[PDB]
Amino acid sequence: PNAVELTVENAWFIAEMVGAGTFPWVLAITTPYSDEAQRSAFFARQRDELTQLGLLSSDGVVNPAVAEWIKVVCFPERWLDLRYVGPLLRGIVAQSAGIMFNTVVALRNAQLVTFTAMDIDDPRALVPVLGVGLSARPPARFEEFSMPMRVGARADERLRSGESLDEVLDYLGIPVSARPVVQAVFSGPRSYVEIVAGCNRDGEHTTTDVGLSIVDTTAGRVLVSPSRAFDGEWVSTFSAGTPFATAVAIDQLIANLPDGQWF
Ligand SMILES: [Pt+2]
Ligand SMILES: [Pt+2]
Ligand SMILES: [Pt+2]
Ligand SMILES: [Pt+2]
Ligand SMILES: [Pt+2]
Ligand SMILES: [Pt+2]
Ligand SMILES: [Pt+2]
Repeated sequence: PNAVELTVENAWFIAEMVGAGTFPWVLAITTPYSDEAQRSAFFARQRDELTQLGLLSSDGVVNPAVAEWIKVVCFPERWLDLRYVGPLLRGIVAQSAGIMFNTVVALRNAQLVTFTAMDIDDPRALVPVLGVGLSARPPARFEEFSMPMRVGARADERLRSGESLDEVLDYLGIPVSARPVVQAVFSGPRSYVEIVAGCNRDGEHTTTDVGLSIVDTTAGRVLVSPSRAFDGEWVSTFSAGTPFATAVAIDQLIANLPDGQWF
């Protein structure tokens, strides 16, 4: 009742019916067909499918709850873009303070898309949400450390030259006690999410340059938190993916925005 699963084509149709051109880019939900010819068949098929789903009334009215959820996602005031990688999983956490539950989560997995209305009041409530595309690993245990992008680039060069990961972890000086975790961060199997925060305050559509990554490895969950140093270069802190640390990192990420104070 607070959630609906749809086809991506179903979703596109309702977006069109509510007046929204398109969905947030992160979802990659583009026009289903090609011609003026495909458009007409698509529309016939979708009117029919939404009706058989009770989401479109005989009188042509979009279910008011699903309509609102799709509008929140399409016309968001504040959002987190979620890009999941692992062996197309894309999400967005959207809030549209005006119209709306105060959050709508959209999760697109291949040809389907779920929309879930939630009440989120603190960043800790987001940990199970962001975790949907990960693999439910417990937190990794290791001493937090940082790596610069230039240092990472030199490591990559060495690795490309055929140096062992072991030799490259020595070059970086990773303590032996931390290597099970660090060698897992840089090996499969793994799953991760790249998160960017956005807002539409001025009607101007700012996103964080920073993007936070959460990575589930064989040695547990790790949080990677980049920051841009004064000379521009990215520097990342790698830390244990506890729910607490994750919550703080999500707060921190959002803090970069003008909006500033989502909670
Ligand atoms: Pt037909
Ligand atoms: Pt079709
Ligand atoms: Pt409502
Ligand atoms: Pt892979
Ligand atoms: Pt990096
Ligand atoms: Pt070289
Ligand atoms: Pt760089």
